[PDB]
Amino acid sequence: NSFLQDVPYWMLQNRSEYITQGVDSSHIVDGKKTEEIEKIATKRATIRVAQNIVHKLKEAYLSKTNRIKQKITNEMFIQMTQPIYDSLMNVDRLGIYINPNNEEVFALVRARGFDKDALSEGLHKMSLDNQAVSILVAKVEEIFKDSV
Amino acid sequence: SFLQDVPYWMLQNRSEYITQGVDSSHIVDGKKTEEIEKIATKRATIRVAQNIVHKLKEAYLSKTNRIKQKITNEMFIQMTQPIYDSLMNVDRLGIYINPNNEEVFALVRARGFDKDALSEGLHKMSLDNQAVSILVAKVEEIFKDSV
Repeated sequence: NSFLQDVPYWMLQNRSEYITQGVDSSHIVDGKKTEEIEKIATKRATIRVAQNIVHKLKEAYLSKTNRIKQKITNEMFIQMTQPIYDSLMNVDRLGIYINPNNEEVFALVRARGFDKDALSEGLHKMSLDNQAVSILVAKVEEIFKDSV
Repeated sequence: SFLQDVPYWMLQNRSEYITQGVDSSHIVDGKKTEEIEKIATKRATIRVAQNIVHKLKEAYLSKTNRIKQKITNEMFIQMTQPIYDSLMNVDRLGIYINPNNEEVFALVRARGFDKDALSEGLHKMSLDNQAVSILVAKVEEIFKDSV
């Protein structure tokens, strides 16, 4: 009953709770080279960090210390994923890992920052009031500074 | 931050047993966990097929190979279908969801296969008689050596 070998520690962890760090995979599409399945896995991972940020935001919203009075529907929160992803910058691929069982590529990624203008603008197009946007931007702002 | 309840099998290369396979499926909208589990299970079952093809391709490319007919890679790949088709009594030994990305993994093992099924399927594929006989023989071995 031999166990897998050469398995990075980050794979044994729940990185998605660093919020700015996301892990995701991609099955090896046949017609593609490993290098490309890594591209796909990396995008997914960075999208994941976006979702991580949204999940953190949705948490604070549903928190009892939430100051946002506008109603933000579950669907809206999913919408936020896009503007947030759009604003991410300086995203490093910290690692890759391929599981032998099914040849699936995993990628560890970290977004080092985001454009405040970009996020703000994006959130505004989404139909949140000024107060909400200010608070939301203020929060992903803290999520990032508090991530170092 | 270490993942808590990770099954032991998730830490092993289960496709080492050939008749066992592990594969996954990403979570998906409109889809409940229950059916992403169904999807992962089928992919895992296909792995078993793939594991079996991979094992045959090994013996075919080994020194002790007796199949004189040449079998291309595209052929070996298509050998997957008939093998999968013939699988029977496939049990789902486990399910594991990775918190990092809500991806469902599934562990399965095919307890058997139908000689007739595989044979017929292999013949349709364009292998000579001796080729089929040997391959079906080898797949027999694979399953007995997994008990």
